[PDB]
Amino acid sequence: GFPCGESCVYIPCFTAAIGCSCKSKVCYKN
Repeated sequence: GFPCGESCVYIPCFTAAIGCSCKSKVCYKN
């Protein structure tokens, strides 16, 4: 629920393969 410092508007969260989750086209981790 807290932004990783990445986005996924156009390009998914590379950090989503770790612990982030694209959420509202921003990467939110928990």
